[PDB]
Amino acid sequence: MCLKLNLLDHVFANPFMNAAGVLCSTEEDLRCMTASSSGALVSKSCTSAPRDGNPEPRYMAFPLGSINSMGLPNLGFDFYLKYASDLHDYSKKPLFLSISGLSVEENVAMVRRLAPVAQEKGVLLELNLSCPNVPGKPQVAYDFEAMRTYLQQVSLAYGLPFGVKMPPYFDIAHFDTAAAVLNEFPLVKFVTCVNSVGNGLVIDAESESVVIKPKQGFGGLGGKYILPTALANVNAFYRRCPDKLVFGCGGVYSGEDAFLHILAGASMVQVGTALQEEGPGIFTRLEDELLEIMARKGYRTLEEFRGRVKTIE
Amino acid sequence: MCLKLNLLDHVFANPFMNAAGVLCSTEEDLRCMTASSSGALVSKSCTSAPRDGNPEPRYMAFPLGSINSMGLPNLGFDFYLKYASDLHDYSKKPLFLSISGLSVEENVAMVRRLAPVAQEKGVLLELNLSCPNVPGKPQVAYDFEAMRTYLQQVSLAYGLPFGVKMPPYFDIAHFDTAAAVLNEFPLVKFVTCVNSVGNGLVIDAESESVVIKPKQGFGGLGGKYILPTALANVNAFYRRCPDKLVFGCGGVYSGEDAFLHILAGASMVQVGTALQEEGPGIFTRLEDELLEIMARKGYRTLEEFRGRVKTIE
Ligand SMILES: Cc1cc2nc3c(=O)[nH]c(=O)nc-3n(C[C@H](O)[C@H](O)[C@H](O)COP(=O)(O)O)c2cc1C
Ligand SMILES: Cc1cc2nc3c(=O)[nH]c(=O)nc-3n(C[C@H](O)[C@H](O)[C@H](O)COP(=O)(O)O)c2cc1C
Ligand SMILES: COc1ccc(CCc2c(C(=O)O)[nH]c(=O)[nH]c2=O)cc1
Ligand SMILES: COc1ccc(CCc2c(C(=O)O)[nH]c(=O)[nH]c2=O)cc1
Repeated sequence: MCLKLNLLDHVFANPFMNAAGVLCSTEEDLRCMTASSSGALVSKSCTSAPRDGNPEPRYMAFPLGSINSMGLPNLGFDFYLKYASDLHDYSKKPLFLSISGLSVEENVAMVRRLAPVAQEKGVLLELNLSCPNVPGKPQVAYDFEAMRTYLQQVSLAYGLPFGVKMPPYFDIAHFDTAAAVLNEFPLVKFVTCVNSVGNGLVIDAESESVVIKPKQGFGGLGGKYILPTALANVNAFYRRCPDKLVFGCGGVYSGEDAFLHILAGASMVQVGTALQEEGPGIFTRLEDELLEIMARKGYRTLEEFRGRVKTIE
Repeated sequence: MCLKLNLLDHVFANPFMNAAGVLCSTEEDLRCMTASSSGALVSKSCTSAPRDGNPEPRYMAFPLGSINSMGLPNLGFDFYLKYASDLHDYSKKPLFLSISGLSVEENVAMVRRLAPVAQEKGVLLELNLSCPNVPGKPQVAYDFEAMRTYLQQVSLAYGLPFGVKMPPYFDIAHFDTAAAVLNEFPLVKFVTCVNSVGNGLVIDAESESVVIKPKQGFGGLGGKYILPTALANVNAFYRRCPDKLVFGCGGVYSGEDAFLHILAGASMVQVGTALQEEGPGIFTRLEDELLEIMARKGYRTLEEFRGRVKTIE
């Protein structure tokens, strides 16, 4: 029995990795993720310049999940590029680098300088589309024309296979449209579904107060709240993008949750809130739990059941 | 002491009611809701003609909530109109009738007939802006131009105060746009936030199968999964629509959950999944629980804390 995967011309011991933003902002964090049993890691979504991010408190967790309005705190592109170029031990596991420029021009500038390092070292790019553009407009992946522009410009500037991190959608017409935009771009080789469920609001009954400071308490939701939304999006893109990989993210706390992602279509499975809460030891637990489900079902490899969710009648 | 309130020129014993679609399809259901301790009831969204809805199983519930693709099964507008006109006992509690025509014309035809019954009996209209998916276009509330057309036509045809049932939004720009549309219409006197979170997917690990038969298992989510989503929409529209009431719906299982909805801005609080699971007994429990939280806090009225959620700095 085994959890090995071979994709994007890399080899992965198991499908598990951190979700961007969790345990991946500093060198310490990346060394930690590298030392863990995960099959890969992704760096914190970065901007050209370093950012402090939003005022604290800006992340909070609870039994059913988490809320965050971090504001993209990060060390800046040059730091992540350097980690990729000079510090990461690729003999341990593959590295993804996530970018989240605040304009199409900022993303283009970063990808242009990433490319030679991707070529030489094998770092894999995750472009975060679930991200601000012009304030008062919707996030980029909710504005199909902007999304198309970003992918056109990044495809031309980068010129190498990459993937994209997508917000969740809630309407079949959006699944259809979004997948059709993605399928215009042959360099988009993987699609990660999903980023947080946007602009939720957690309120504490005792204090009668919101629990995070930025945006009057509004922020993105992760964890147990979002599993069925995540599964829907993984399966929707799996069905609509037959020439691309889908990576699943959202609501993974157990090997069973990971199994469901994989049934839906996931290749890699990313862990955000649960990793933030439990720490990197979660990866040994998830591996063991997934293997136990596989042994009970008689599955020897992930490809035996990936995308094989049954429908009724 | 007691939870009675006055809204929309009617008196309510308490802020609780069923969510449209739950316990409200047949005369038996409407009589049961009427006999319960709820403050009001709403009928099943209807169409001009009866509908059988989608194949079964089309609803399933789990510890964290529910998934449904009911397909608008209903007895047809003539039935709900006759209930409103001849059968409902207005001395017991107010009645809302939910309409969900498949085109603007069908909604105009129903509301022209409802208007004199609204005038004579005081039945209240809830216009459901969600509908079965049609390839190539989004649900009406997710197409702002369509939404504006529907409200323009219904406002003209009906001519009396009414409300609208909204799906959730996830992006602040969308909140700004949707609220600007709604605020064009002075007869829209209440907004109900939210309908189910669209197109989630629940998978059963043992069977490796989706749990509902329609739409390859995709369906709207309710219950615990959607509480922070629901609160965010309630508060976003409460802030943006100061001349309207906001009715909260989503994730209410306890008087604490109802308390949070009211803190966010809810005037009435609707109960879907939890009502489907627990039955109409739930209303006495929610009343008791809400009054107990009020007493512990020193609140004597709902007005003392409605919309008064606190932000940080
Ligand atoms: C504190 C925090 C920071 C995040 N930062 C990023 C980020 O920089 N880039 C990104 O693509 N997603 C980011 N996300 C989203 C996660 O990658 C993930 O999509 C989301 O949390 C859902 O997965 P989960 O249910 O396992 O938490 C962040 C999430 C959290 C909780
Ligand atoms: C079985 C079922 C049928 C529903 N039918 C309708 C409907 O006819 N009209 C409507 O506006 N909402 C309908 N809904 C949505 C609910 O009114 C409510 O918005 C949603 O379930 C979220 O609330 P909850 O978390 O309390 O379940 C239905 C929900 C369920 C579970
Ligand atoms: C509302 O302010 C922001 C600013 C940047 C982003 C992109 C980074 C990001 C963040 C974040 O840094 O706040 N959190 C998430 O849950 N997902 C993300 O993709 C998301 C939201
Ligand atoms: C995308 O599929 C549908 C089908 C019917 C409707 C309208 C009725 C309705 C239903 C339903 O009858 O399936 N379920 C809900 O959760 N909310 C509703 O508003 C809304 C959406």
